[PDB]
Amino acid sequence: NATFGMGDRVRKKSGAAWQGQIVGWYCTNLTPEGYAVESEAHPGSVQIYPVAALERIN
Amino acid sequence: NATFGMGDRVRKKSGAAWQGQIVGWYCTNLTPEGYAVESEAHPGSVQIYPVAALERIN
Amino acid sequence: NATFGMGDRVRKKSGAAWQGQIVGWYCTNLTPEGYAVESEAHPGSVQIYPVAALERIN
Amino acid sequence: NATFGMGDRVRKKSGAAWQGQIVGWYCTNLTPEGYAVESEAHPGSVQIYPVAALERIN
Ligand SMILES: NC(=O)c1ccc[n+]([C@@H]2O[C@H](COP(=O)([O-])OP(=O)(O)OC[C@H]3O[C@@H](n4cnc5c(N)ncnc54)[C@H](OP(=O)(O)O)[C@@H]3O)[C@@H](O)[C@H]2O)c1
Ligand SMILES: NC(=O)c1ccc[n+]([C@@H]2O[C@H](COP(=O)([O-])OP(=O)(O)OC[C@H]3O[C@@H](n4cnc5c(N)ncnc54)[C@H](OP(=O)(O)O)[C@@H]3O)[C@@H](O)[C@H]2O)c1
Ligand SMILES: NC(=O)c1ccc[n+]([C@@H]2O[C@H](COP(=O)([O-])OP(=O)(O)OC[C@H]3O[C@@H](n4cnc5c(N)ncnc54)[C@H](OP(=O)(O)O)[C@@H]3O)[C@@H](O)[C@H]2O)c1
Ligand SMILES: NC(=O)c1ccc[n+]([C@@H]2O[C@H](COP(=O)([O-])OP(=O)(O)OC[C@H]3O[C@@H](n4cnc5c(N)ncnc54)[C@H](OP(=O)(O)O)[C@@H]3O)[C@@H](O)[C@H]2O)c1
Repeated sequence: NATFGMGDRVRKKSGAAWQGQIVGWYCTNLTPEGYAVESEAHPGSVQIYPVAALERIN
Repeated sequence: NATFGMGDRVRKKSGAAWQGQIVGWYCTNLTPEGYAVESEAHPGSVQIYPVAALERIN
Repeated sequence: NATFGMGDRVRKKSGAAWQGQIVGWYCTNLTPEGYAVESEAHPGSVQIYPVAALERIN
Repeated sequence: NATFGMGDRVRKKSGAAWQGQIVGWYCTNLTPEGYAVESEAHPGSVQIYPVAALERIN
């Protein structure tokens, strides 16, 4: 049922920028489908976002 | 092979405090076993930490 | 011109919760008036938010 | 008494990478001299670090 899979390249659609690979997943009531995304510009740094904030790119 | 499972109650072992439930997982080279943890004090806010930073509590 | 000062007790108005003291300030084009807020529940952990996301409480 | 000033270009010295401009400052007991740093690769996204984690670059 997941929109993205591990290793998909994604970016934030709007506001603060972020772009890199899906490295993980999380689930809360506020964010029932969320992803961890490792920056492709800053190796090692990871941010987490709701699926609606992200879009996949090639 | 995972140290924690969804819904385990964990806290940060040292430095900045954080305590709540495991809600997710992530994997990078720097942090090959990491977890997302939703605060039990601040619903909705989630932080992510390496497994070595966390310990399970009852 | 600042809405809050160091040591004000604030909380997030909506979405993910956060509550504690103002401990700092930041300025970007996206967020020209932002604050660092140390949780009163999780000492040491700090999050940063735009002024519009926060409200002062006693 | 501050190590960096607004607009200094800094990077994380080790572990997860981060590089961009100083955009802010924070103070806690754990981190009595901390900085907010806006990524030069991902405009708008800001992370916060203790002074010991950062070094200035030209
Ligand atoms: N995503 C991560 O994992 C992560 C980790 C470390 C740092 N950060 C930092 O967080 C920032 C993300 O910036 P952004 O543009 O996505 O969001 P932002 O402008 O920093 O807004 C922060 C959050 O505050 C709330 N908010 C913002 N404006 C609001 C308003 N007018 N009214 C009510 N609430 C408002 C929303 O919080 P709610 O979500 O509570 O609605 C929003 O997600 C970056 O600087 C980033 O590096 C993110
Ligand atoms: N974990 C999250 O998801 C998350 C999200 C938003 C905000 N935060 C904020 O981050 C903070 C976590 O504080 P903390 O006590 O865990 O860490 P901290 O004292 O803020 O240190 C931050 C990071 O900088 C590096 N660092 C710190 N001291 C260093 C030193 N002497 N030399 C070299 N590097 C050093 C380490 O980075 P490296 O990891 O690169 O080694 C450390 O993990 C809290 O204020 C928290 O709310 C965390
Ligand atoms: N604030 C910090 O310093 C910090 C540090 C570490 C971790 N975090 C974590 O970030 C979370 C904050 O949650 P929250 O409720 O404030 O925000 P959220 O629901 O996690 O949303 C994250 C950000 O993604 C964007 N977004 C969310 N929904 C969107 C949508 N439908 N369309 C387009 N963009 C959308 C906004 O980003 P933009 O801001 O780019 O618009 C929003 O600020 C907590 O889990 C928190 O612990 C925050
Ligand atoms: N800095 C921010 O503003 C911010 C915002 C959002 C997301 N993040 C995310 O946080 C990450 C930073 O990674 P990093 O390499 O600096 O740190 P990290 O490897 O993610 O470690 C996280 C924190 O947990 C503690 N820790 C890590 N290893 C430990 C160990 N072996 N024993 C005890 N505690 C340990 C330290 O926390 P203590 O600090 O409590 O000692 C460390 O600062 C990135 O993925 C980044 O994008 C940071």
